[PDB]
Amino acid sequence: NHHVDYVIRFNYGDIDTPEAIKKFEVLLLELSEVGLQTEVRQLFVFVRAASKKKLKRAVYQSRVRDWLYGVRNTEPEPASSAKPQSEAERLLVIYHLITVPKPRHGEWKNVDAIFPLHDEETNRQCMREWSKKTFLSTEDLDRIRNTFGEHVGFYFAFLQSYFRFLMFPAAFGFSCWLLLGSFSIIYTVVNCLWCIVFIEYWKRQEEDLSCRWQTKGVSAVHEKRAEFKPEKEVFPATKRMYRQLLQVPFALLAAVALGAIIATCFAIEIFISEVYLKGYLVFIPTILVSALIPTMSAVLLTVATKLNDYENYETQDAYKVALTQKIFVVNFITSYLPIILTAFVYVPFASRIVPYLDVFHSINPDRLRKQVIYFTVTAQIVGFALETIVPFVKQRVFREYKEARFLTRVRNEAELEDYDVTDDLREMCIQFGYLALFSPVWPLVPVSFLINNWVELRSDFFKICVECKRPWPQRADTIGPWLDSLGFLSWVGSITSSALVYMFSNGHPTTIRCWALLLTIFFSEHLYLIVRYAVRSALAKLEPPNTRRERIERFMMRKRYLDTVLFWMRQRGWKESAEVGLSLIT
Amino acid sequence: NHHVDYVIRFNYGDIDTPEAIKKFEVLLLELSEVGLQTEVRQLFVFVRAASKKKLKRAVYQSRVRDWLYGVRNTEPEPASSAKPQSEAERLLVIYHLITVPKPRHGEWKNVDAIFPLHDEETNRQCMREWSKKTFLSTEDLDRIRNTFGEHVGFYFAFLQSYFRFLMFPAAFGFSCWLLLGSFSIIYTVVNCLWCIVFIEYWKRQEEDLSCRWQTKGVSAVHEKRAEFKPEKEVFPATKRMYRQLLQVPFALLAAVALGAIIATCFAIEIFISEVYLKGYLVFIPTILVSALIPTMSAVLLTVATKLNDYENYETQDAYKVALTQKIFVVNFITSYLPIILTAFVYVPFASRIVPYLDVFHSINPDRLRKQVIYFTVTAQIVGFALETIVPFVKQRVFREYKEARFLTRVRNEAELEDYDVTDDLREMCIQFGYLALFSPVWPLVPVSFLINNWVELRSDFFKICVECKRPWPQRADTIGPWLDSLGFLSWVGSITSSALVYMFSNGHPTTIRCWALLLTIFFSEHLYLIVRYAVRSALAKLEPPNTRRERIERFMMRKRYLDTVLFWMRQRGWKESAEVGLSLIT
Ligand SMILES: [Ca+2]
Ligand SMILES: [Ca+2]
Ligand SMILES: [Ca+2]
Ligand SMILES: [Ca+2]
Repeated sequence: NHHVDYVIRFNYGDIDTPEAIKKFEVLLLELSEVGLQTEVRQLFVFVRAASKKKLKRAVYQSRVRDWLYGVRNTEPEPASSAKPQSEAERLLVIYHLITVPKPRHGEWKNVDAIFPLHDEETNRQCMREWSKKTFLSTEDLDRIRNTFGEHVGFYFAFLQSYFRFLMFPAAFGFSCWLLLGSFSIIYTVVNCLWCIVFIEYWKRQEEDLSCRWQTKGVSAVHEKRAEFKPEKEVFPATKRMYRQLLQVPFALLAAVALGAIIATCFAIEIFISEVYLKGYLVFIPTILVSALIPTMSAVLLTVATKLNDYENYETQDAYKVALTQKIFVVNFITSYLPIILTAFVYVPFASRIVPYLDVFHSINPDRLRKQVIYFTVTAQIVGFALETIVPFVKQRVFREYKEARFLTRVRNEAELEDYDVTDDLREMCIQFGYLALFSPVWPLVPVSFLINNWVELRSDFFKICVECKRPWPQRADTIGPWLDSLGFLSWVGSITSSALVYMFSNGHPTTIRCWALLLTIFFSEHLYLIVRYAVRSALAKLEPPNTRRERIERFMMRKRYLDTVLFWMRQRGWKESAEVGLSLIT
Repeated sequence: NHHVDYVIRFNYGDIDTPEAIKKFEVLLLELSEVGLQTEVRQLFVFVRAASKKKLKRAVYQSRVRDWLYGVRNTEPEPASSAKPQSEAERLLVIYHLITVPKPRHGEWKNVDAIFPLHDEETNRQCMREWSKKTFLSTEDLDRIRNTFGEHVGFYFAFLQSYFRFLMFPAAFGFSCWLLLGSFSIIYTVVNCLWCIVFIEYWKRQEEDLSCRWQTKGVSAVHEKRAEFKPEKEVFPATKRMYRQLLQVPFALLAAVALGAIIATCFAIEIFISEVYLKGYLVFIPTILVSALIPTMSAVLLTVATKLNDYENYETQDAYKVALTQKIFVVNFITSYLPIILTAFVYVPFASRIVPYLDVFHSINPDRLRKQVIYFTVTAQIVGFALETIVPFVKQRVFREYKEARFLTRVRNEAELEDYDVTDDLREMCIQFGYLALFSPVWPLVPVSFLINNWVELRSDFFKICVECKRPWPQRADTIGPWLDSLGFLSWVGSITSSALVYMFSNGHPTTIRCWALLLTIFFSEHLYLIVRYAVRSALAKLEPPNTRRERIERFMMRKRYLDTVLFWMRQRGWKESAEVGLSLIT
């Protein structure tokens, strides 16, 4: 409430003369458009829309272009009475007012970046209300729509829909851990059948909440594209397929590196499990894995980054897509292959090739029980520490080294990080996987996410408020690539959790491959397919109310543009038909 | 060219008084709407739109309702200058003018049905031109759009796209039958990879040809629905899921009957293959299969018909859908299970249980080679006879028993059958299957459809012209359920044609199940999946021109409805920014 929208910082990295040039040339553009760019020399500059007669103009100017691309799909209210209907929506148009051509933030200019600010009065409110309820409401959800954009709004709406459906397995796995032993064939059915229903609910659910927030985002921006065929009314999109061809050996190259290194670190802990500072030597492969694969994957980001900027790349969203998918092959290997080696080569066999060893440098049954505890329970607790508490003490301590209340405030706003939805969402999609792939080992697992996600929903909202910078409102119509990638994940969980039940069916080469390890895959996994065919088509028929209301609303709109703009036959019709009709008597 | 659109026949099945009532009560409705219902007592009646000032009204009245449901998606030309732009389109509106409520054809009235007529001048033209070309053109395709409706138009456009892509396997299988033996692992790859590309081309192709013909059909009619909740602005659609639940044991009941009977008939021919009028006894299981399963399946139509009319069933198209899918489970069993028993139980084993027999009533290698010849080549030739030649001699001979040139013509028009696209399309989707499932046996198969489909395209067009009645123009936006069912078919072909290569890998219990029959399924069939994931997403990115032009055209239309209807900050903007901007020196 201080008449300010964005800050725009600078460099101090060059000589004084073109910095004097490059400061006012970007100021003159904002002179041309926005106005009242007030600056206070750190340099940064405050930016606010100058006149309401311009502000009411451009919001209408957005809501026109938002309409006639087929997104708003209503009649836009005319330019006289255009209320902004939100706060972040008002702060959205300013960002498209600045960032557009005809002002590149991260490149080509001296600016680091552009950030909006928080509302510390209502943010200290928003915690303490729904820190009390069981799980929060739509009237609280829309507060995270009217602020924080709409891409963040899916993230809580994904999480809330993921929260109130974990109450069904965590109740059920509570029973089989109490009634049965582990590995009950009743449990793995209720595991896998649940995972189909959650996705196909959420695929139906995104159609509502994007309709309810008036968004089908199909037009964001172009950048850096270099336009190898110029037209002003563009590039052969086949050459994407020629260069997405090159995307394939990346995954094997990430497989051959990180698959080797983790298994190399997996090889050593079995060696010390057999060939016994000895206890200090136990920590060594955990030390070796904890220092290489954060670095070695950080190499592989730079490769995929160097891959992803090959193409012209006309959009803005698909870079966030294409970088996510190429990062996702790393996250799949480095967070599941620790379990798969214990499950698939360590306990069935490998006893066989335990005498292959490093001299130059007996099956433990609880390797599985211990390590799945280490991933699904304990790693969230230290993940609760490394995400939240570590940057908070870094925010407070490093504050202490280095009308004027804003410049105390705004400079400490510049200290923080930007928020990424995707980097916080990838810890959710991975932690979905331990439920999908290794719930039959120790079936108290969905409790451990249920207790997590009630806290993680409150913590990640707290993480956005004070421990990182204000995200500018980006709009979206789905959760990105994560929806398509999530169904692939539970597909694999149909294979493994089927096989994992049989190999531990009271015991265990020892068990038959011919009769039971492959039929129990082929029967089960092809039963996972057809139930997914059943429910995906079933919930499509039950249409939800908003997308019916949207389809009604485009019908009623086209009613307006209609209405606002706008040789012998001798029967003489009717009477002589009575005479020929009377000829039915014969 | 005789000023006539439809004929409407009658019953002569009741007493004379309500027939006098029921004739004029349906005449009075047409008196209210159409006019000039001229009748000639067989009784039937000719129907033509009376005044052009009504005809130009109702075509505009269609093109309004066709527009504001979001199908036409253009501006409708106003009611003054509405040219019908076709012939069948003019004859389409008349059918919706008659059939609608506020005149049931097959029920509730004395009428058998309603039929339009042919144009024997141009139909004798249309054959002799494209009986000459290699394969016909879009200017000839649109002639089958401007007549015969648009649902028939997909059928040739499906067939033509299926014709000019058979030239690639029939060239390739010509090589491996000449170069290799059968069962070459190179051939089964080029078989299966082709089957992915054809579907995902045609899934992309329907988006063009429906756009090019201005059709996204989502509003046809309601009928017979009984409306168990009445509202005038309806039924809990969940009770469909309660009654599509009951649709599941139908398929097993069709499986347990016809799977037994065909295998029972399959059991007997092996008995005579081992236990030797003896040659007249050979024909007996072929006689037993040729008389029971046409009758036994004809029972199962009546069951699925009695199933399909359980629900309220609000649409018109989905009955043609839901009857097709429930008939399709019969067609899958009764036309592939003859081969699968020879392939999967006869040659791998069963030598084992050949001494189980009917006393009370040695492996032949060429059972497979003979029977696949009997299905993919010879059955088309007798299928060429039973479809075309048998009703034609039934048309001419039974004509000879039982200004007045029309009543010679029109009465012989009433002799014929209605045309079904679906009943003629199901012989195509099945004969796709022999290519998909059993092409590695005798790889000259895709030649035998290539030679077929050049003839079958010409014959089925001839079948519609003279040997069955004129189909009224029905509109559609796809080929119905057959597209979704076709991808399921080639899915199964990934399983069988993989396994069929290994079991015949130069020889053959004998071959290992453990090491090679199940890994060669699991490796291959899950490689069929991901290539289908590759191409389906690849051809989506390469957008075709018409659906880009459609998206442009809805953009430019919404341009018209837009345009036709329509506190300390003290820098003083720009100048004093030069002084504070000069403070970069420090
Ligand atoms: Ca966390
Ligand atoms: Ca978190
Ligand atoms: Ca035929
Ligand atoms: Ca035919």
